[PDB]
Amino acid sequence: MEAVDANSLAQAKEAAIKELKQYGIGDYYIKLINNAKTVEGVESLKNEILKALPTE
Repeated sequence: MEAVDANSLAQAKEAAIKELKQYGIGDYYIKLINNAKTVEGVESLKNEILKALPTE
């Protein structure tokens, strides 16, 4: 209730998950996102998982 931090935060993820669905990645990462408290890491979270999807 500061201004619009929660609104923009929900988008970084809400929007970051859309890519996970459009990409085909696992829902694990779509969820692991919503678990975040901030946002800067939320968006980079999935985009980072994509930077190295085929990992060990």
